[PDB]
Amino acid sequence: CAFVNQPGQGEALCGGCTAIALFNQANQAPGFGGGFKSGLRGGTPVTTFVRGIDLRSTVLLNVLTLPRLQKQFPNESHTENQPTWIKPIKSNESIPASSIGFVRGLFWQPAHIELCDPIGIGKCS
RNA sequence: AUAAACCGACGGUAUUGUUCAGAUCCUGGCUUGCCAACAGGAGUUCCCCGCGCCAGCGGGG
Ligand SMILES: [Zn+2]
Repeated sequence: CAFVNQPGQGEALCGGCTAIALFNQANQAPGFGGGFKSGLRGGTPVTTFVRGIDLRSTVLLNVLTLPRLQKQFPNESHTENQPTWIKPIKSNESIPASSIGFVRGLFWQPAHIELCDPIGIGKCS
């Protein structure tokens, strides 16, 4: 990578593309190895999205309707439905799959990271 | 001056040892190459040297 790639692409990043970077790292990226875990699907899951003429239409096409949403995710439950940052994960915890809310699952991040304090105005790398 | 630029897939290695292709076998029998025929007209025989020259005679190669 150091040999073949352009440097300074991670020098400075906008809030948007850092949110995107974070979500991507949480979902489709395989890092960081070591004492770091990926989830919930696993390492390098493949995403399949229906596409439309427009972004709006695309996002809406990939949304689950309320009855089917309820069907795929049986709310039964003892299910906590708060995100990783709202209600944190407990270390070494044994979490049953069915106990995860459809909210907690979609925005699940096991990375356990904080964004350092921002800086001023400039071009995003 | 291009997903470009700068840019080895690299180093190490017997395919080795043993082994008759052997024994039997006539290519045999029959066939004219025959018919015709002056070699004679011609003195050119290429190079030098000596002596002759209506002639030619010699000496070398
Ligand atoms: Zn940016």
